[PDB]
Amino acid sequence: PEFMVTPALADLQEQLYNGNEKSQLAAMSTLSTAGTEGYHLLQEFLKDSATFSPPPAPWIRGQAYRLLFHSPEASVQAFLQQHYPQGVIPLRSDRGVDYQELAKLLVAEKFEAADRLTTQKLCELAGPLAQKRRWLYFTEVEQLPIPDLQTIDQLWLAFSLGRFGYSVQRQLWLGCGQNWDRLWEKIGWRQGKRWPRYPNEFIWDLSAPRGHLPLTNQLRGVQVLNALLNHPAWTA
Repeated sequence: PEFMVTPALADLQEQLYNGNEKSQLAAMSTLSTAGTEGYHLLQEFLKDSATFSPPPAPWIRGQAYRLLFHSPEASVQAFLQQHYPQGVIPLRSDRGVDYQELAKLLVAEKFEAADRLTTQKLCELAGPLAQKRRWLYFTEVEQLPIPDLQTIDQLWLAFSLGRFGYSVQRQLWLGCGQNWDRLWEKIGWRQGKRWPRYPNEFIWDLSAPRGHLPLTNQLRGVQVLNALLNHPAWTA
């Protein structure tokens, strides 16, 4: 047996475990409105779904974790403290970089703050000089570690329903015939004839276009973003 019982919630449970992504997301959303039993089912799903192979989209467990994270139930918060104290996405670095705060900001939907920290973390990864400079040379981007970039991308995917991340930007860019002008329009980085004003003219929630976040500053040209989107992390 795949899971433990619950009956108005029985079909919701089967959908959560065995549904396609759209069905799973709808099911967990509804379960989060179904009180103590609904949240218990989501807890069980986090436990059970860890066994699924191959890897499901990271925002299925990410959003389930988010719903639990937002629960008022003391039992749920204890569960999360006991089993997921640093969230649900593995945090991996080759350079001892801490991504716990990025994970916390993202689950809490603090997308502007998370984007600020993401930019800072790339500079941290590039070493002390970059960290002080507060921006990157494209050659530094080419050399960022795969595990670190994957952690950052997985966090953005997991907490954006798959809408945000460098890997999303890569896919949209490749799908735009690698044309940067098309990309800027596709991901919402144009305000008429100028760049949008940072931060107020960007969209800091999941209504934003796919690929909208994270931000890479275009005022110094496309070379940094080009290095990010062509990085070996996305085909490793």
